[PDB]
Amino acid sequence: GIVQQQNNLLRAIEAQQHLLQLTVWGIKQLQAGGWMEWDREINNYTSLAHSLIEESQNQQ
Amino acid sequence: GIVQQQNNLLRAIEAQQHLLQLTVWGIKQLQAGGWMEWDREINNYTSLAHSLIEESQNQQ
Amino acid sequence: GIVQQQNNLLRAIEAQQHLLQLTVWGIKQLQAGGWMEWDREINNYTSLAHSLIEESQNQQ
Repeated sequence: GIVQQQNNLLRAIEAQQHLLQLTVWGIKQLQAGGWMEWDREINNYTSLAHSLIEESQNQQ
Repeated sequence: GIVQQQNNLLRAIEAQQHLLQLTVWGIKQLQAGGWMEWDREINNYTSLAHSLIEESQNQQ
Repeated sequence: GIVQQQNNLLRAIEAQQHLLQLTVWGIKQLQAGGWMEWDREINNYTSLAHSLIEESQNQQ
């Protein structure tokens, strides 16, 4: 029921986290100074998302 | 239980929304005409996602 | 209740999947050899996410 649904949703979020990591990687490749804040934010939100994912995986 | 799980999932989606905003911003920086439709779609889906997030936050 | 919440979460994920597709498209436009693995991973995780979304839509 709802449990199977939540597992489905978490897996979708996990797959999208991989896509996000890939697009971030691609953008870094294209920018080749000035991107320091961008890097900082990307790192922080990526770590935040990761922690939430791991917490959900353990919870489920 | 499932309630705590849904809160976890929403937070993960919120963190990923920030990452999406950042990658969009990065791409716009790199493209410097022809991106009018891309801009339109990005704006529409970003607003759509935002509205869904806000609705979920209020609901939870 | 939780059911309406899960529907909200799925829709948010669906909107974010569109944004991901758009940023991927934008990056491909900017890279114009060497991106073969990137392309492979993007395709695989995009298909994975799609399958999870479709499964959730049918389930909900």
